[PDB]
Amino acid sequence: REKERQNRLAEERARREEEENRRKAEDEARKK
Repeated sequence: REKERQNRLAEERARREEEENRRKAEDEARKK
């Protein structure tokens, strides 16, 4: 159960991270 929880939280973190990455990408694109 602990590993399930930790992995779920970890994928949530990674998904938020890729959200911010594509976000900064589209920001730079607007700068272009």
